[PDB]
Amino acid sequence: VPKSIFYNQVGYLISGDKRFWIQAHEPQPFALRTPEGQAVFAGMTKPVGGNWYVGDFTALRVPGTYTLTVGTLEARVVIHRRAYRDVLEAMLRFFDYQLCGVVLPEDEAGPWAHGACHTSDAKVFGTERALACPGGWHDAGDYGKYTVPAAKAVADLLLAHEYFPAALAHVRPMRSVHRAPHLPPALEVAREEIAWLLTMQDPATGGVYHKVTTPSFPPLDTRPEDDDAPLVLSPISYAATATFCAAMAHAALVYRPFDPALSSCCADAARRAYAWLGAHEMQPFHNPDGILTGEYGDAELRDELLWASCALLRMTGDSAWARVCEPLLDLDLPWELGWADVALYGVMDYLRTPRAAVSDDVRNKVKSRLLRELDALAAMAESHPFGIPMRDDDFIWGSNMVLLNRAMAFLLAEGVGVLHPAAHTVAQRAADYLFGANPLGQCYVTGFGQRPVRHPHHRPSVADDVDHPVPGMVVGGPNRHLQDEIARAQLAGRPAMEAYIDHQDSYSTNEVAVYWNSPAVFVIAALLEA
Ligand SMILES: OC[C@H]1CNC[C@@H](O)[C@@H]1O[C@@H]1O[C@H](CO)[C@@H](O[C@@H]2O[C@H](CO)[C@@H](O[C@@H]3O[C@H](CO)[C@@H](O)[C@H](O)[C@H]3O)[C@H](O)[C@H]2O)[C@H](O)[C@H]1O
Ligand SMILES: OC[C@H]1CNC[C@@H](O)[C@@H]1O[C@@H]1O[C@H](CO)[C@@H](O)[C@H](O)[C@H]1O
Ligand SMILES: [Ca+2]
Ligand SMILES: [Zn+2]
Repeated sequence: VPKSIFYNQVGYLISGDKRFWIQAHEPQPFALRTPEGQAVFAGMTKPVGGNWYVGDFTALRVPGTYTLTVGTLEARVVIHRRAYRDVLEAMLRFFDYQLCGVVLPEDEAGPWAHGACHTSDAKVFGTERALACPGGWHDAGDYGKYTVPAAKAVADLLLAHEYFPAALAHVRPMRSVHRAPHLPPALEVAREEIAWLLTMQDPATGGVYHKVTTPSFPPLDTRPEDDDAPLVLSPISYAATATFCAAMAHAALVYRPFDPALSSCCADAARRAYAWLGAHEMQPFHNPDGILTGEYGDAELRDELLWASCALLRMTGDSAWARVCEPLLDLDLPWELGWADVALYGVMDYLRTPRAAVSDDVRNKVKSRLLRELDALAAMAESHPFGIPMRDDDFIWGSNMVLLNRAMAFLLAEGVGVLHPAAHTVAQRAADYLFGANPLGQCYVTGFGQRPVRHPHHRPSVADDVDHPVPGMVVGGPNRHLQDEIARAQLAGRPAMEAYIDHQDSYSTNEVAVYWNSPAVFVIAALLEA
């Protein structure tokens, strides 16, 4: 914990909420000054609990770089029309930096450029059958490509395009690595993952392979193109087949006016996968023998079936699908945004389907539960000193994604008539927290803020002789369970929000992931929209 001002290190929007935090004993006056020193704003800090005081400077609407002074402390804050444009662009460019089997040239990727990796065909587990499944994204700090979390990352990017296309239109991905005519930014980027996902479906059965990885994780020092271990397609799984089905039905709808062929191919692939679900058992995935990579296991598969049924309900607009969706919507499943508990994606597809195709009674019950869920998140946010919908127990592996999915839920609800008054405050507080307004004064994104992430658990950043890591990567965040040797050694006894370390070996607090950047893209695009 530093003895300084805690603020949004990326910046503040002209029209947005503006807040800073300080550990204090009582109210203190504060001032905002031009870089010359002239005061433009003055106020008093106010208590918010657990040693924290806040200062609100929302009314300062003139853009510039300001010196914020409180007691003997000083901080440089930025107010701008589109303060989050650069970070949003970097967060979307992260997906292109994760591209597998693709040359990333220096003119696009700069020092983190590299040649095509993992170009070999993968062997289907326990057979001699080889299969080509190039492309898509390296999942995280490792080089595996896993179906289940890939579906969430795709769904998030598609949702961001559907909700905030104007905000996304102001950002540029690695345009020259993608096929012309160029699609809008979120669709341009997500098409790479959608194309790889299509190669993961078994043509014979419609089932989808759980993942393609090497048998084990290579050293942290491994460059993408030096990872030459043989690739293995882990068996087909119910969770991979269902999440694929839902992500494909969603892409079929979104790509309809942009890529008719992709849309038609996705729609067909979604139907063949749903046919596989009807004929197979809800069997949880477990790593086969000799496969030591990310399992992405899950004992609860009803939420994945809910998402697949609701996604096809919306894709087709066919009331016949509500027969399967509605009993699933009645279950006491958590309504979350993944990677393991995906029911809220299904709830959203159901609520976004024309009203005529569904039971009005079920629809109203669904909308009421969503409102009650948001009220509970709002109460958590009300009692938190940083105003984020989190409790100490929520600071688990990928706590930044836990937070961002919750900000996402408020924003998603606005498109389906559930207008919670706290939605925009939560979105702003989640961005503030991610960018430095937290007990560690840590900006949880590489290459941004005054205290960026400098040592992520990310193979290309470790391997290169740059580190200085790849920019725009959202790290997992504080995890109180101390799920790595570094976290256990350095973070024992520390509060839940301080359970983070910027060290390359801390995979449990300092790794990156495509499905951690994906809700960040959605949340940041929402704020930019205004
Ligand atoms: O780290 C990112 C990727 C890197 N690529 C490989 C891939 O396998 C890895 O994925 C991560 O792999 C991790 C290791 O299994 C998963 O970590 C688990 O993440 C879960 C939440 O998603 C944690 O579960 C929570 O833990 C608490 C008590 O143990 C409970 O209060 C919570 O109920 C529970 O959900 C588990 O402890 C935890 O081990 C992550 O979510 C998942 O993001
Ligand atoms: O840091 C490299 C490995 C160290 N010891 C065993 C492995 O589990 C480590 O690899 C990391 O494991 C985590 C899987 O649990 C994973 O989330 C990271 O992607 C791996 O690099
Ligand atoms: Ca599940
Ligand atoms: Zn690769």
